[PDB]
Amino acid sequence: ACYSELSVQHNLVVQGDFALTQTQMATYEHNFNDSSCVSTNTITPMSPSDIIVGLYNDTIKLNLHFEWTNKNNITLSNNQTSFTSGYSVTVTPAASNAKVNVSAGGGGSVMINGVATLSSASSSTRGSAAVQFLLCLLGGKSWDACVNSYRNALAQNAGVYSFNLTLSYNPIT
Repeated sequence: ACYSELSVQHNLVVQGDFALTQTQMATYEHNFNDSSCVSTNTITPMSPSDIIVGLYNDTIKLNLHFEWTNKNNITLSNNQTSFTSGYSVTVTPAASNAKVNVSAGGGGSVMINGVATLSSASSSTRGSAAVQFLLCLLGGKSWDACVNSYRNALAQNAGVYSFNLTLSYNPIT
């Protein structure tokens, strides 16, 4: 069993020449150490979802695509507490008629909680939490409310290990 809810924060700054290049990528990793992990445990990476981000009263819309660096489960031997996980994010211009998942309001930076999540939770818990998360987003609830319910469900009897991402863009003018 594992019991920690751990998170890490990474700051992505979209560079000015994104106007020309229309692409940017970053691969973030983090060493999680859950000192509460006892016995043997399996940490499973949860399937991510693309995120449409809106900046400057939603006049700039960015597509964020996430991918696990390694899609395999992490097997923690007896009382092994430490593991390293990571993901890649690719930023590109959104399809214009895309619906914004997260908005900076009138500014150019947003916090995006839980862009990528691992959990020690059971197959049954993971399956239902992942379905309810997908249905949460389709129903029109806010990204944060959906992520919060997803974390709460995974963490019931397990550990949750989450990546948060701040995205900032100050285009050249």
